[PDB]
Amino acid sequence: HHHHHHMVHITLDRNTANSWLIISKDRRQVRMGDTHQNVSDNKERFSNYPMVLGAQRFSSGKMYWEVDVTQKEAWDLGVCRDSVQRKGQFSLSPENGFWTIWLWQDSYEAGTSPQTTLHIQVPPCQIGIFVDYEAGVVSFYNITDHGSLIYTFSECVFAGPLRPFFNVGFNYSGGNAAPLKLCPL
Ligand SMILES: Cc1cccc(C(=O)NCC(=O)O)c1
Repeated sequence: HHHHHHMVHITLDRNTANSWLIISKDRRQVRMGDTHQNVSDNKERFSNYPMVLGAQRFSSGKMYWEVDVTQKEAWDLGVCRDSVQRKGQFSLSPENGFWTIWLWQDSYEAGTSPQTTLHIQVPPCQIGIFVDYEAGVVSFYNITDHGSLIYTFSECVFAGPLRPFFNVGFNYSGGNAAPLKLCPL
């Protein structure tokens, strides 16, 4: 792909984070803490899952960023509407305002309803995410495998401003403590 020149500097929005997340001083890394991180509750925080949003809101144009997922066993990545549900249980789907892929139990899947199996021969250590607002496209790229395409959502009905979306996943296994990191331009 040739999307690198649409690179945007994403930072994480602390106020949206699940109360167990630890976001770095530079707001570029996030991992699961082993306890509540001593913050007040608010209506923005994701309550049920270890999720956080980017601070940036996109309503036009082409945007590209990269995320490091080295040594994680589970995570979700993509974009979502600014008005997605924060509290309680929900599935990641375009009907609920999410355009995402994930790793879970040694398989990669796109967050369609129902979910779609991905075909990845080289497990990625870094993921590239491309959004074309006007075209209604969200695409995912395998940076470890020379930028190969992972998945394209097309005919997207965003129906609102978009925010970068992250889930570091639970760490029940003791093998999923590693952070998500926003990679430099
Ligand atoms: C305290 C702790 C435990 C496990 C992992 C980390 C972490 O930041 N990952 C390593 C890295 O910086 O690449 C921190």
